[PDB]
Amino acid sequence: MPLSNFEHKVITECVTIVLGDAIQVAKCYGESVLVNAANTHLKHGGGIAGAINAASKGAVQKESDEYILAKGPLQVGDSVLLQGHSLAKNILHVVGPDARAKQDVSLLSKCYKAMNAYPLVVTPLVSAGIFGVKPAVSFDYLIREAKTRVLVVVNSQDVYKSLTI
Ligand SMILES: Nc1ncnc2c1ncn2[C@@H]1O[C@H](COP(=O)(O)OP(=O)(O)O)[C@@H](O)[C@H]1O
Repeated sequence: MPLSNFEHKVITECVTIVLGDAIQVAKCYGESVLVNAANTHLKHGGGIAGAINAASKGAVQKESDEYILAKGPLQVGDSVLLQGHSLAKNILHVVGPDARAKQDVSLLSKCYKAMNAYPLVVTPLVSAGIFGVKPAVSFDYLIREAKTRVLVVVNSQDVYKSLTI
């Protein structure tokens, strides 16, 4: 019962909202895929990406740099499955839209659809931090697309209360 370690609320038979650190939730499930909310160049400086990279001792950034050098940068809405680096079975790097740049928020549908390839996914709310989309809106796109087991982890009690009220 890994979720007994965290306040959580089951929303549907697919989606559960969890209050905590997504990295610590994923650590509890060896078969989970952890979602990174990334940018087009996989530069993991801050936000959840910085935290995931630090937890990997910088290995995530090294792997990402090699990928981007070989393939070129990603487009908004793209996703790439990369190594898990002992944090999870794999890390799925998704490029959410940046609302500050007035990018198309509906591209979150593409980000969240990519999660359905995996039986168990631990994800933050993509675009809801640096990229300026409201948590409740990011959640709307997630719940519309989710067809697999998804633990949506939010690290703010204010957003947790807002989504579970
Ligand atoms: N370890 C974490 N676990 C869960 N949520 C996190 C974590 N770190 C940051 N967040 C929150 O996840 C959401 C997306 O964060 P962020 O890294 O800024 O991505 P984006 O650039 O897509 O907006 C934000 O609401 C953020 O505050």
